[PDB]
Amino acid sequence: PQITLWKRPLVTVKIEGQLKEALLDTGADDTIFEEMNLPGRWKPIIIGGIGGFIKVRQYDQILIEICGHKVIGTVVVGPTPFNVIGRNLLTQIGCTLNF
Amino acid sequence: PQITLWKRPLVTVKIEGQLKEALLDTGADDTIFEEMNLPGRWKPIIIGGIGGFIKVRQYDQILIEICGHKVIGTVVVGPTPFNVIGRNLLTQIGCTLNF
Ligand SMILES: CC(C)CN(C[C@@H](O)[C@H](Cc1ccccc1)NC(=O)O[C@H]1CO[C@H]2OCC[C@H]21)S(=O)(=O)c1ccc(N)cc1
Repeated sequence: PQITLWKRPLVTVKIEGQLKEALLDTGADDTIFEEMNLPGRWKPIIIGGIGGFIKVRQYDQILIEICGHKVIGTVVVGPTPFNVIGRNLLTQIGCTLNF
Repeated sequence: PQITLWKRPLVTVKIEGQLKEALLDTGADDTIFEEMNLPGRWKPIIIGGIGGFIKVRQYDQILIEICGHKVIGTVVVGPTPFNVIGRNLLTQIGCTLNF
């Protein structure tokens, strides 16, 4: 799928049996979701962005099915206004920027 | 160009005769730059992101030469960790996400 940028690049994803919409974000190193539970042992970390830094929980090898592809990787959970698919997962679907 | 996401998608830009590197951020609605001088008036505004909000200056009709393409539009100036090229200018260079 080719995606233009006239609107927010939101895709439907399935993570841990839950349906969500997440932002394909080339400016995010990492993937972060709002509150939810996930398998495995998590380490507490802190991520930073435009407005400051937030405390989040980091999970490794989480499965996300994004628009029909499958990816496994670190998924961080914490207070974000959007669900964001950082580059860690974008690489795994072979997502590129073109112009 | 085609840009993979294994590394941060930075490009060199020329804005107001200054050479800068900026992020091709599909998660950003607008464009924000570090502290600098610019032409025209500016209304003070506030942008929100991961971790809160910041006060910034908003300029209109600002020209940027991105990787040899020219675009004009609203550029925000304020305390960001990265210069960010948002959708408000990515659409003008015809930039798309592909996978
Ligand atoms: C909150 C997002 C939906 C939108 N953001 C763009 C996003 O790409 C930022 C852009 C960004 C890039 C570097 C530093 C701060 C913000 N990246 C980000 O927050 O990512 C964090 C999680 O992954 C890590 O990667 C780096 C920061 C971490 S934003 O910075 O807050 C933003 C929102 C609106 C505008 N007009 C401009 C910028």
